[PDB]
Amino acid sequence: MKKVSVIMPTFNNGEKLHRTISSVLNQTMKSTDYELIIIDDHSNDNGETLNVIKKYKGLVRFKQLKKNSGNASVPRNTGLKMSKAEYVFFLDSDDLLHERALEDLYNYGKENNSDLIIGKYGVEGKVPKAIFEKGNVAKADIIDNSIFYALSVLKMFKKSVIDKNKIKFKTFSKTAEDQLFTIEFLMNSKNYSIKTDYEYYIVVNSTGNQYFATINEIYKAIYKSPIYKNQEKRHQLAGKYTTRLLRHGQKKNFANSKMKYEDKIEWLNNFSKTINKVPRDSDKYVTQIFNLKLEAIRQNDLLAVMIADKLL
Amino acid sequence: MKKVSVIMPTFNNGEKLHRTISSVLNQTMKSTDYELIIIDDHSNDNGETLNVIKKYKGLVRFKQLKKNSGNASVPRNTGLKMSKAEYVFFLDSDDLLHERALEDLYNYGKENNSDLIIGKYGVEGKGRSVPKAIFEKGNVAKADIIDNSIFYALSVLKMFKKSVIDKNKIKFKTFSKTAEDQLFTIEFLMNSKNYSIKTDYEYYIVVTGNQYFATINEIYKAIYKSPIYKNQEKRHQLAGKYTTRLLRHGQKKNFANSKMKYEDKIEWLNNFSKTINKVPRDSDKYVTQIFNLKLEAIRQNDLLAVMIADKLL
Amino acid sequence: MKKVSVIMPTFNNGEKLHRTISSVLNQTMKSTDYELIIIDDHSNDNGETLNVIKKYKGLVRFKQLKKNSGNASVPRNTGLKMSKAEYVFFLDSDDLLHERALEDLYNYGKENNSDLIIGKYGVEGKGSVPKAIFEKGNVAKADIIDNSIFYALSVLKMFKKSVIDKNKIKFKTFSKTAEDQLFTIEFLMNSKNYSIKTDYEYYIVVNDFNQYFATINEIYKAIYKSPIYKNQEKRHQLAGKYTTRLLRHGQKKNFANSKMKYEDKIEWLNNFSKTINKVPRDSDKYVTQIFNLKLEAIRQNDLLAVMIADKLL
Ligand SMILES: [Cl-]
Ligand SMILES: [Cl-]
Ligand SMILES: [Cl-]
Ligand SMILES: [Cl-]
Ligand SMILES: [Cl-]
Ligand SMILES: [Cl-]
Ligand SMILES: [Cl-]
Ligand SMILES: [Cl-]
Ligand SMILES: [Cl-]
Ligand SMILES: [Cl-]
Ligand SMILES: [Mg+2]
Ligand SMILES: [Mg+2]
Repeated sequence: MKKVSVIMPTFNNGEKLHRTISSVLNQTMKSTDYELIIIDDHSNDNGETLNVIKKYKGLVRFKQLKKNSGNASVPRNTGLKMSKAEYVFFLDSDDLLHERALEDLYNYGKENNSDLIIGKYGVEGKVPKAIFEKGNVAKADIIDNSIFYALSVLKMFKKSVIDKNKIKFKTFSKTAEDQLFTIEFLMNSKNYSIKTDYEYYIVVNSTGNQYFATINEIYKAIYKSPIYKNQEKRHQLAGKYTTRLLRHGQKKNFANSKMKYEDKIEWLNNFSKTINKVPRDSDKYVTQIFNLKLEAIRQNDLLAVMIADKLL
Repeated sequence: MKKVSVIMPTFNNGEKLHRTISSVLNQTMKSTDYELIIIDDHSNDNGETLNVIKKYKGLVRFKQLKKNSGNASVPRNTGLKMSKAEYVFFLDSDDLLHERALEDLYNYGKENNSDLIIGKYGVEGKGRSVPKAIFEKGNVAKADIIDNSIFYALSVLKMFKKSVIDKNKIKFKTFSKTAEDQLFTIEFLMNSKNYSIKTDYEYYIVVTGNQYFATINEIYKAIYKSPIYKNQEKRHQLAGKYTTRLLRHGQKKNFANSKMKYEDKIEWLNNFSKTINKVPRDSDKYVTQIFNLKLEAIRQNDLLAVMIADKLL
Repeated sequence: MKKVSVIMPTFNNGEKLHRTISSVLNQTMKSTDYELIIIDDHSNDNGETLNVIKKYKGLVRFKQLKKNSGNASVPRNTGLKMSKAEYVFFLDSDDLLHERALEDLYNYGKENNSDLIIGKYGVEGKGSVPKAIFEKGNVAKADIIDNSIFYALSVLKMFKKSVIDKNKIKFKTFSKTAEDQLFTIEFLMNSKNYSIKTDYEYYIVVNDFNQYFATINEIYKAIYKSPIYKNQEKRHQLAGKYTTRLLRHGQKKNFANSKMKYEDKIEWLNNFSKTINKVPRDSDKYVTQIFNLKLEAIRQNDLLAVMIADKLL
């Protein structure tokens, strides 16, 4: 059993993919203990991506899907089925791992019996920060360590948790599926760790029917948590997630935007129906400045949302 | 016939009463000219309150009700029936009278043929009078509800002419605990016209919404049926000035953005809205303009608009 | 065939009218090339306006309406029926022409094949005229949006008469205001060539001592049926730029927080709402962004939101 499967979907990456693959093959961890699983989502760049990948034959595992899925969910699920490692780590094909990433995160996880290890993110070009503000955290808390503000899957996940709970990337929506994966993982596991000694992971830079179906699933995951079983704790998590959704949600400022009227109505209708399945008991945990915006959304009142945004 | 009846309801006050009763017996007014009437609302403090009252036998009048009524209304109504004086003055069981209070207010009322005399007063602790506009112009022989800010001083710590109460059958209501005192003063004001304000001393020292809005509804009814203020536009002006006072000082005035449960907010606003919508809109132009949005939002029964109105205030 | 008919309605103008008539008779244009048509709206100032007009008999054409109509629309239409000239120019009886107005405007118009010629306005005494239309100097081929014509829609302009005749353009009596705006819009929507001349103050406005939305509706209808501006996106652009003009300078633009009676105010909003809701939402992208909330609030027919929108501007 390997310590870590790095799962990396590709699509039309081309020559830039050398630096990514190279960052993974040059880990401090012994290559006996990890594998890179590359799942190409049927690239169509006259062979250029597949040609880069072929230079690493024998050093990687590779699968190409027959038809392009059009998002990382199907390739990520494929990678999950192929991995038999203790932990998985999702890498986006533009990005880079620090040479110490797999070894440092695995070791910290092993030491602290971690279900999830989050490595500090860096950037190339012009990522969450609050989660990393306290340095290393051996046993982090969702609310105190701002985990709802860092829900990417660019993290080290314990595979047994995924297997036992049959956690998979959903395909019904094109967006927020990663967030849902991470939420379902958090709600079905206990021990999360945050590791900060280096920048371990370097990021290289709709009507809402699908998106709000996915948000609906996030709230469902919280309220059915077998880890957080207390109803008041579920209200608290749900309320803190609402706060995050209002601060950083997709199209958060739709109301006063240049969106067509009928689109704004359909968006808000979806947002309203979703939030009205969330108990009002969660509302007291939402930050006070958002009181009017949240109520506007509950009432499905576009003018009130517009006004709420003007006053924020 | 006595000049003044002081009417004081009691319930479970015990030894605290001593200070109050002493302050009433130590008046400059000749003791033959006034009476303290104590009405006990069936205290159940192991005889402590009634024991205190009985140590003043022969110096006060009293009666204990058979059942506890719940608020000051039925005891005060009972004091009203027992009084044959020319003026009544309501004093609560923890209040203090200045020694010159009855004489100074009575004499000023008598000089000015007053239906109502209002003395300057303050609150325990403060050592000074309340900062109300009503007392900021000094002695006023013939006051005006609007010019002398009387809607901001609707307590029943006033000296009221008894014939006004008897002829118009004015009684305290048991609709709600809150605002029963306001309603009585409003009914009295709408049935009289000679109001005096005396300010030489701190004359006394004081300590769903379905029922509350029922009381507010009776206030507007009192104004719009006034047999003194009969002109329709004057009624609109009085109603509008009362609306202003309600928005400035009413109960749970900032409920909309408060931590109250949503269901409670809706219930509260619905009662408020049903009540205000019985008030003619002709009154609204007399409300201070900063409240124009909040008032319309209440008439429209629109919680989001009240929330917004409050954020802009 | 005259070059120009000046059409001037009168009513109880009296002695003042000498100076206006004199300004028309004193033109650089040859006197035989133009005519002044005076239509008196049955003045009743004891023969005085008539007496002034009669002093110019033989130098003007004159018709007295047999009963007063109370507006400039019926006299102006009367004037149009009487004119057989190439161009007409409407003159208000308070106002004055520069001696070079008819010649300079007509010559510019001829040079540039103009349907409409607009000369710079001056103003006498406090009580202003549009400016933006005149801040690009002399414009041979002007554009409604780029030359701010929506901000200068009076009929104190030179209009080619064939355009009016073949399209049967007439002044309406829907409203007290904006009937001149509707006339100019209907003309603009039936013509392509407009000119602006700014070398002099050609026209001096002298400051001496009821279905508005029916009119606004007819303005949007004229845009959306224009045989000149046939492209649907262009119509949307014109409609949005007009909407912007309406929100910046319209009648009672701040009605929502005004002291208008509720019944009048709610009528105003509803008539505004139902008028704008006949205008495609495609036009709203051409409205200045600051008005986004106010415009949507009107479309939604929501008085509270319009009140709030005005408070935020
Ligand atoms: Cl949080
Ligand atoms: Cl976030
Ligand atoms: Cl993240
Ligand atoms: Cl638990
Ligand atoms: Cl989101
Ligand atoms: Cl007042
Ligand atoms: Cl008071
Ligand atoms: Cl109540
Ligand atoms: Cl244009
Ligand atoms: Cl103009
Ligand atoms: Mg609203
Ligand atoms: Mg001449």
